[PDB]
Amino acid sequence: TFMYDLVVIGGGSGGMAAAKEAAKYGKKVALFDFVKPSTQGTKWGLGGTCVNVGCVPKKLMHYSALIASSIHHDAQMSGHKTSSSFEWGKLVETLRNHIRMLNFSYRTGLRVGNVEYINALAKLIDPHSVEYEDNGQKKTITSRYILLATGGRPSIPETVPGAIQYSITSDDIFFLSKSPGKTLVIGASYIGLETAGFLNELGFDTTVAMRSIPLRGFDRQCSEKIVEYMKATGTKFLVGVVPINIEKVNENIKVSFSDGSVEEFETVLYATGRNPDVKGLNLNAIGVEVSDSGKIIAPKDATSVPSIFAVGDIVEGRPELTPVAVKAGILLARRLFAGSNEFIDYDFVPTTVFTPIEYGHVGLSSEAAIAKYGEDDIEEYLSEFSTLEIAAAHREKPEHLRENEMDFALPLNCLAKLVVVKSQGEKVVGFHFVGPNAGEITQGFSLAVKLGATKKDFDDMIGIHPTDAEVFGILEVTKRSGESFVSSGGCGGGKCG
Amino acid sequence: ADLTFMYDLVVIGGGSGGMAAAKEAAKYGKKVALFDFVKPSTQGTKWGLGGTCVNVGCVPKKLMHYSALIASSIHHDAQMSGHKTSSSFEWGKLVETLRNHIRMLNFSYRTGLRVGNVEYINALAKLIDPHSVEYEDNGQKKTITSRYILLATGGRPSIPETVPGAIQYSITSDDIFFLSKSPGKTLVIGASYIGLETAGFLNELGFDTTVAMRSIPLRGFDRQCSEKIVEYMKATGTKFLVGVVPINIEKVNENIKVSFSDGSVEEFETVLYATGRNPDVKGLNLNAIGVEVSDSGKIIAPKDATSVPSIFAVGDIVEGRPELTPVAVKAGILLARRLFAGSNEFIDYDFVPTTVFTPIEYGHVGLSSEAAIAKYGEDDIEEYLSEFSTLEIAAAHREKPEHLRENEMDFALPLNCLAKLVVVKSQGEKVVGFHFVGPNAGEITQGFSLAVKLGATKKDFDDMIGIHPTDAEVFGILEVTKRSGESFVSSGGCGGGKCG
Ligand SMILES: Cc1cc2nc3c(=O)[nH]c(=O)nc-3n(C[C@H](O)[C@H](O)[C@H](O)COP(=O)(O)OP(=O)(O)OC[C@H]3O[C@@H](n4cnc5c(N)ncnc54)[C@H](O)[C@@H]3O)c2cc1C
Ligand SMILES: Cc1cc2nc3c(=O)[nH]c(=O)nc-3n(C[C@H](O)[C@H](O)[C@H](O)COP(=O)(O)OP(=O)(O)OC[C@H]3O[C@@H](n4cnc5c(N)ncnc54)[C@H](O)[C@@H]3O)c2cc1C
Repeated sequence: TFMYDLVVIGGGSGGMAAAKEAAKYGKKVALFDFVKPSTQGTKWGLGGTCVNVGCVPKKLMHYSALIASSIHHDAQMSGHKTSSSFEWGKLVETLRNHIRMLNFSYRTGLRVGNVEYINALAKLIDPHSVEYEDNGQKKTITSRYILLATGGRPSIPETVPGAIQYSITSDDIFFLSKSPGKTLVIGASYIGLETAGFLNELGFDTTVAMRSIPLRGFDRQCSEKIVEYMKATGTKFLVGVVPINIEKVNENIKVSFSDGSVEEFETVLYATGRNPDVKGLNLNAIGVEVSDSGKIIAPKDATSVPSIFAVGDIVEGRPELTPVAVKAGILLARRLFAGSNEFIDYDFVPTTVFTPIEYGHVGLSSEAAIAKYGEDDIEEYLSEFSTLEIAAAHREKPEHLRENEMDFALPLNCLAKLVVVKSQGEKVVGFHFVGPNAGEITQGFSLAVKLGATKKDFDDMIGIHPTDAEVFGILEVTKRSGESFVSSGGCGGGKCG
Repeated sequence: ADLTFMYDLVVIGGGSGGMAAAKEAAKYGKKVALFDFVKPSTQGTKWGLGGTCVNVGCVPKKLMHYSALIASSIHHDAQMSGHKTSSSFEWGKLVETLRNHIRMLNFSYRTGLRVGNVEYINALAKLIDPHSVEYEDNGQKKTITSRYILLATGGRPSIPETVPGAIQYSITSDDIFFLSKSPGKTLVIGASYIGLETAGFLNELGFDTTVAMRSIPLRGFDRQCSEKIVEYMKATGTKFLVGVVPINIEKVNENIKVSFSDGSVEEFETVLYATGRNPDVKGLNLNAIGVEVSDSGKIIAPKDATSVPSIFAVGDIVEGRPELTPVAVKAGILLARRLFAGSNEFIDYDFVPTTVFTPIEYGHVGLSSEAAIAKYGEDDIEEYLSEFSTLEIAAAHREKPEHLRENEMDFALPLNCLAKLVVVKSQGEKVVGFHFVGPNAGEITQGFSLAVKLGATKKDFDDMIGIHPTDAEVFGILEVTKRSGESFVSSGGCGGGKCG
């Protein structure tokens, strides 16, 4: 009856994962991926946003930034007097070489996994039919099931003159042929703070235009600590201010702001948000229902058309993360072809923001815990402190950023916080860690929290010394107490005695 | 009864267990004295308050390892990350940074005892009777009496008296962190965690480094993880002499000539014994008081109570518990609460995570493959694993030193990570051992150690959402078993996780 069991539109995190899992059950699977060029003409190989213009290149640029920070702050104190100069084009070559190998690895992975990969834009014709172009000619294939996994693309405001013509996005930043120099980042999203963070660490003059608050939706205390640290290390923030006009003035971009100020930059990067890439799919003619944001309505991965499914960044009401796209794709394949009833538990989706000091969490912010349980049923335990290694190095604020002689130190690099429900025996409902290696620390704690750990389980946990992570075994200061949660000790996360 | 005693608690030893118990006791309004005095090392090194971890253990070790990691990043990663660097190492500068940090910790602990209402006496104490301790103050020996006495004197490095020249010419972990002259070409004797950590950081800092290993690396630890560490250390330039120990150590000019048990001879600038540590209890007068010791010299106190019921012990001197700072600290705190606050709480010794801070680190909790197979039988065990590279490290294409190359193709360091779960099939693949070799292994292991203590199964790991990109996310996607015999090697470049 159908040429295929499953046709996947999109060769990113969710699409590649669903397609390969489906083919393991002996099913006939096709996958389409084609990269429409960015607003500045950037394009790239198979594997989607994470592989090409997301998690992978972002993590490599952050690693370069952490090396720059250790050479500047730490190396001499560790006995390694080091002079260095940064070559943007060399970091870009390293990123491009690594991503080019991943492109080929994913191409081979689909073929070996018995998935037919077609490098073409696909569009829906009917609930069982997909159209694409091959060598001039439009062809149709039929499938029992169709998965939409086309992800998102950066948003640039149409209502700001010159924004679309002169600005770059995350689609362009990792591959720029020339260093960005003096840079404006618009948006205090995780993408904007990560990007501003690594550009400032690499030595670029960096400004963030923040419409309101940093990391809207994340814990306020952790979000503000990140901004405090970024400011102390040289990122400038324009608070409550957005570009209204962008023009080329000689070799620079002249930006006019919503408060009447004007400033020239070499690079202007929009990191405001991402829109789901669905306008080309012909959703309205097929009867696939979309929300007011343009995302697909598919709370259990099933669209309004029962033969059409969706996972990843295009689906309303789920976090835009690689592991959530991957796991949704795999579990969908198992429900379709292996009689699984398994769904992701969306209450336990940990995440990490790779800012100059990183931020990992799972469960509820202080604000969401207070909203759900009430202030009286919540205890917040916290400690702000320095990594042992970093404390010994005596990191100092750049001279130009000091308010006075007293303002010499960087802020403490770590904040550990547990959010607990008193009526459930101080069950942990929120875990928060700001500091180095925050993703590495949060991963295992996120499983402990998912399994129902209480404050008592944390207090009875034997520490690994010396680590930052061991701090979670010895939290005692509460927000309610109003006592100082600052530790000026030098043994790091843990107690030497 | 208590009215006959000057103190509620007298603590002998101002290290991890002693300072923790003393301060916890004083929080309940009890009258507490603490003795600490540092007998100089076999090479005359001495230091301030705070014990082995603060002065000559975890703290200086972690700072030297951080310096080693910086050296490795500059050498292997910086240019690939776009940072063209020139660098040189000054041993004296690293030692100054350690000494400044440790001097501030000495001062901070001195302050913390005073503020915490603990009377600190800088003198050696010894037992007189079950309620009495003696020390010297300005020539004169004084006695103080106490309801309870805590012994927390820790250990000191062991050097074999039966090896001629060993005691005269060798240094130990007591000396290495403060040497006035950089160690140069160095022999480390012992493939203990202390020996491999010390050899690891000296090699990373650029010293010609040899380990003399009597038998196996990291005896008592998982064999597969221990062998992976030695493979990595060899690939980065540490030389291993297997089944060979020094039998003679002699001065020849400015160098130390070492004669080995196999008839080989080699000259070094520095010889460091990292064979083991003996409990420092010989001066406490334990025999006359009736405090029972094992044949190793450790105090018998499985619940912290010695054979004398007014005398307690915690930390490295107690038979049958791990020699770790957090186990000393937690034991001292819980002892103080059981004595003065009606607590019933003891450490659960089944879940004591640890990390070896080798050039690639190794964290674990629960059972090795060997102990799980010994306890449950091979047929009831599954081992799931993945060997792989950290994303950022894979992108850097780290290379072996030229002297270790065997061909055009032999360029790469080994993969830096190994993740392993040891599960019991009959208990629904309950996890009984967690193992991670790689960067940040202590940071990764801490949280997983709580999940394992709470009874996590393979299914709980498989249903855990990963944080991407991390090494730790690999624990959500383990599928290759040892039993399968299939390759557990991943040569992909997305790191711990799958991008699709
Ligand atoms: C700068 C940045 C950093 C990020 N960092 C992280 C991070 O550290 N951790 C993390 O977990 N997540 C991160 N993310 C998010 C992550 O990249 C996404 O959540 C994830 O890639 C979404 O997967 P997906 O399957 O929904 O789609 P994508 O991976 O976006 O793949 C969709 C694919 O479909 C293609 N396509 C679109 N329309 C069609 C069509 N009609 N026919 C054919 N092909 C089509 C696209 O070109 C693309 O290749 C980051 C994102 C960005 C932008
Ligand atoms: C090189 C090295 C690295 C280590 N790394 C780590 C690590 O990374 N993580 C970890 O958890 N553990 C580590 N350890 C172990 C850790 O240092 C110990 O487990 C811990 O310090 C033991 O605490 P304690 O209370 O038993 O005694 P100690 O901390 O050893 O303190 C005992 C104190 O008592 C004093 N003393 C002895 N006799 C007397 C007396 N009669 N009167 C008065 N004072 C006396 C001693 O001088 C000393 O100050 C390491 C050890 C070494 C040697």
